[PDB]
Amino acid sequence: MIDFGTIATAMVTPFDINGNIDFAKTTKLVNYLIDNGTTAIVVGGTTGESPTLTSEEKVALYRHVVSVVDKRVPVIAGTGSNNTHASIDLTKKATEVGVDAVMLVAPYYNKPSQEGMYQHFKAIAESTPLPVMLYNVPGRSIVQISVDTVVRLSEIENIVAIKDAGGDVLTMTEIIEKTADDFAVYSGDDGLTLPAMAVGAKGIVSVASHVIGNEMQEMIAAFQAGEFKKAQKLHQLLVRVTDSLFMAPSPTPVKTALQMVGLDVGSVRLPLLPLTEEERVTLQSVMQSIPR
Amino acid sequence: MIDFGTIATAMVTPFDINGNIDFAKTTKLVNYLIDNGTTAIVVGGTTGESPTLTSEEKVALYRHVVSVVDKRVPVIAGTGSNNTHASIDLTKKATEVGVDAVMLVAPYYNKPSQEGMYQHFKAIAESTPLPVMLYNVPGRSIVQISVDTVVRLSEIENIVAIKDAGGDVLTMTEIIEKTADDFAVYSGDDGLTLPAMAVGAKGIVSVASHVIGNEMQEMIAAFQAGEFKKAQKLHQLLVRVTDSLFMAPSPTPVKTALQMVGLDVGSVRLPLLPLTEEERVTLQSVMQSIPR
Amino acid sequence: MIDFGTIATAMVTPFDINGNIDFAKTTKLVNYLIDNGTTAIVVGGTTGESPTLTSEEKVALYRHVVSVVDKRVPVIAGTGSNNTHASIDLTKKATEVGVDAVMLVAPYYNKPSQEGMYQHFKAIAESTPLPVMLYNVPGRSIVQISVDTVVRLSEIENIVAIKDAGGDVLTMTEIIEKTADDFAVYSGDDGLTLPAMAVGAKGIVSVASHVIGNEMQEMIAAFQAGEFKKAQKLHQLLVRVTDSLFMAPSPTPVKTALQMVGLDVGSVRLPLLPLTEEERVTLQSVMQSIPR
Amino acid sequence: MIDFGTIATAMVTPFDINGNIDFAKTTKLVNYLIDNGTTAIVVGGTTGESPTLTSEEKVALYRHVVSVVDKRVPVIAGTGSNNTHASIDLTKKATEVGVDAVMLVAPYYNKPSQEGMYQHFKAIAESTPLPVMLYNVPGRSIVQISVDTVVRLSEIENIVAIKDAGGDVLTMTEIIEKTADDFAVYSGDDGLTLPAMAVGAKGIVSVASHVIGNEMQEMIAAFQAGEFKKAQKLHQLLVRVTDSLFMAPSPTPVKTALQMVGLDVGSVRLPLLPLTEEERVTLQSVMQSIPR
Ligand SMILES: [K+]
Ligand SMILES: [K+]
Ligand SMILES: [K+]
Ligand SMILES: [K+]
Ligand SMILES: [K+]
Ligand SMILES: [K+]
Ligand SMILES: [K+]
Ligand SMILES: [K+]
Ligand SMILES: [K+]
Ligand SMILES: [K+]
Repeated sequence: MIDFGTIATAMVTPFDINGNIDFAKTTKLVNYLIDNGTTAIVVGGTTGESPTLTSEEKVALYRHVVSVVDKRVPVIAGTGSNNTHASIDLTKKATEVGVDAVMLVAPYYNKPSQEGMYQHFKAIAESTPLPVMLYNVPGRSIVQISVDTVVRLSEIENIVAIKDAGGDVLTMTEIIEKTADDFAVYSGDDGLTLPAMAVGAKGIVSVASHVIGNEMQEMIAAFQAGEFKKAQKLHQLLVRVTDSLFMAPSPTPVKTALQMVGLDVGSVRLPLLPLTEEERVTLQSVMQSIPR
Repeated sequence: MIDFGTIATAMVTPFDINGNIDFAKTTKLVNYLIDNGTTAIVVGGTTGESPTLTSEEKVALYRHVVSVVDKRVPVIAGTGSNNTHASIDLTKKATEVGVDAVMLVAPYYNKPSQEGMYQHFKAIAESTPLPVMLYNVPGRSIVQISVDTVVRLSEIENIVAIKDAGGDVLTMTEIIEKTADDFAVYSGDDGLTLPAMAVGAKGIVSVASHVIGNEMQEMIAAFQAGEFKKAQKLHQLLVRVTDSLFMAPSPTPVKTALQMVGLDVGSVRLPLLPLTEEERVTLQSVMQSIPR
Repeated sequence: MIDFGTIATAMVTPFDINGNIDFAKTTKLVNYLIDNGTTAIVVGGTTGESPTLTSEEKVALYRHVVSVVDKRVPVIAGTGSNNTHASIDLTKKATEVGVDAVMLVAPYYNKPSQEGMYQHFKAIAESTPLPVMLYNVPGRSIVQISVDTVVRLSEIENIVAIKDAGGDVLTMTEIIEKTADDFAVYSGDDGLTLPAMAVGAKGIVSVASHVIGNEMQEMIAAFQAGEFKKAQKLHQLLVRVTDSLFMAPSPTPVKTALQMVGLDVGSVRLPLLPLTEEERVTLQSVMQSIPR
Repeated sequence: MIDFGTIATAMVTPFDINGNIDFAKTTKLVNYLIDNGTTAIVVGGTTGESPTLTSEEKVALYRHVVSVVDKRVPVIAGTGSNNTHASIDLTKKATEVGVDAVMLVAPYYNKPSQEGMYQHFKAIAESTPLPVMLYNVPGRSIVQISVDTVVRLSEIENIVAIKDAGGDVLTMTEIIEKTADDFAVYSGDDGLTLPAMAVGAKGIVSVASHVIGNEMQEMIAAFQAGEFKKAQKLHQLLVRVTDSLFMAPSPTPVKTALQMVGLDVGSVRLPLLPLTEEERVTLQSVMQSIPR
């Protein structure tokens, strides 16, 4: 059974001066993340600007990240879209470049039913030998993957985990309860890392871990240790930093924050825009205020 | 200035037994719609299963529809996606096969800002000489195109209309109020056709027109002639029929309904599924209620 | 059958400098409304600050308004609360003072079921021979009176109308459709007056009628005569003025706007507060922009 | 500083066969709760059917509960309504019969502003020497007490705690962080007890404690000890049991569940109704699944 650990990072996709994938910067980022508390990498997900990457770009990115990582942590590719046939095709291509797992989001835009999603996820999982992590995100796809649908899917051999960004730890609770011990529930919301783990989440699929991954591992350890005050103080930092990263559409703030701390990863592709000057000043003040 | 008329139909994409585009069934559907009150055709939009069509399929479909239509009504291509660069590419390709206008939806999944959407739509609109219709649909894209953003976009020469599927006639009111006379607001919700036209909407971008186009035409003629009683009775039918078409994910019910009235357009692509027998019989009862 | 006409006004309760009911100012307000397009008066409703009036003050207000109105327009008393027994008591008292009907709100705070609300409204309607208007207001009570529940209640002889502030003209449509001709549906949102009447609503229960009652009747007459450009212009005005009246908690804005047009009706009781200076400037600009 | 402990209970109000307060059943219930993990009693709150109790009933109920409790745990009276003047009156009356604190809910129905609520709570608190617990319940009152408003109120000497039923452990996090050590945040939802405590909440104001108080006590002891496996096991039970208690309008399910385990506390007052036989069977099957 594959182990993504406590912090899977939803990695940004660095771009060069012309807006193309910057593989040199990607190498720097991957090595930084692994040395700063990242236990698995999600490549080409939402935070990696999957919507504006071509299929060819996605596969080149998956391949480069796999190569650099060199089996140090699991690499999860965001191959799932709202098109089942296309999702199968991309999943096959990611498998061919040696990723360890795939992330499959609830189809966005077309608003599928519970059974539609079941057949969607079932069809993609059957097409690959790789482990599958589901991704519930009604904040982006509108639909929810119901507890019962998640449970049914968990009975499929290679569907091993879920990123639950539904913002609701009570639905998380029920998923945790009604699925087997070898099915893992991750938070998809940085701010909920602590309370999600309190109810049985294995960890977090993170955006904030780009800049405070060490602090996050420290919080998780402290909680697991029973050091509630220590964990709570770091939780307060995590909430504050997370919030500053979502005042403009992600991933634009986290890319700018990385640049502020000496890891330039370029800008973003339309329809996303760079930060305004006012937005930048606000973010920098937050970044400067992180205890060092 | 292009005139889309009172009923633009969000056309389904007919498929054969194996899910491929059925060009012969498409020919029959196009002729049927034009003979049943459709004044413009939207090709390859949400109702046309845009998420599961490839770019090459879309273009092949636009080309075919252009041929069959033979300039009888305007042909609007659903070229907008959540990727600006890709949207410019597909818009160019549609222009080259002789479509008359393009539909650009608010980017789904990546949750752009108002300014992001402004630059997105501006970039696409400047890439083509064709008229552009905006498409507001928060129920699928999460984001709303704000009234102010729409007003700004209306000042761009070839941005001439908006399909507002926000379900709110008061926001439509304000758009109608704050834009020039040569900028048209369409309802994107069949049920709201009558009340939207009461506050100044030009017409409807319709799904229900696949099965009650003539009744809708009659209702609009009644309202425009001040015959409010006559319109209200047809309005009650339209609301009833429309609701029955969205009890399962669209466009599956309207495709099933078309088969019931002798126009087979096949089924749907995953992640969408055929109606269950329970769903079919529920739909059939409402279809049967249409006065003949 | 009782006829509330096209504009029932949710009348504010004038208070003197000590926060007590001002009887002279109430008389002035009543005569003003009757001379400015009001066809029925709702006394002691939400807009009349029912929550902060004592039981004794409510009945005194009912008494005074009945005596001043002198059968010129119907007087509707807001006797319903979230307590059925109390609602019966207050309804009987209002009946004895000689009001013409009672308004019964969906119970707030305690979140009753559909069947609970059915029994609530049935028990109150039972206690009086007077006509009863239901008041659906999920924006204050959270719960909705379902279409099916309204239809059942409409079958009770003296339940003759509903004020629907659900903000949904399509649920209104269904109520209009499924109830008898002698059961009236009123909009409970000033902005929706035009679109609601377009789908068969009899009129509006209004707040904006305190300040633009003539313009509202002008709009309704223009619509009914098929003068759509005129109606749409007045509609745009109604929407804009209405919105300005709800930027701070009602009824505080409309009380201030009355004073701006020379009807001082005093201030409000806690937990409501006077408008801030910023708020007063904002409202004043909207009020002085009304074309008269 | 008053200490409400980890499990305050929102006590139901027992009624006799005529729907009047049953004082003997109240005595039985109070003693039961105290022997089953309850550390503070909230009297005459929402769960105690405050909307349908007269002021005279409330005061008699407070007085009796004060008598039976005999200083073993704090008695908190639900004196706050949506009328500030009335809330001061009832607060005085509760103070006079010897309660230990009062609970003040966000005004429902009239939708006050943040500053309105600030002045409301400030004025009531000023009127009594007793400690005050605020009650945030947007699910019943619509409005929220913002974090900022809660922080400002926490600076008032006798405002010492908040029951937060907003359902959001991240707003709780911020309140906890920004208020002094002597200001306590309680979850207002049973299911959130564990995740709320994980971020620094003192405890829960509970409904489920009527039936599984001992289980919740063991859950909290396990959690505070850092035995998360057992805490998570009991958390799962708490969530399950709690959900079943809100499938019909509370408090009707918890009263019925109490009757099912031999503590008959009677029925409910209109607009609330007894459970149907179907609702009763559904509740019974969940209650019967509680381990004994
Ligand atoms: K599995
Ligand atoms: K599990
Ligand atoms: K234009
Ligand atoms: K216009
Ligand atoms: K205009
Ligand atoms: K009736
Ligand atoms: K009717
Ligand atoms: K009817
Ligand atoms: K304090
Ligand atoms: K604190």
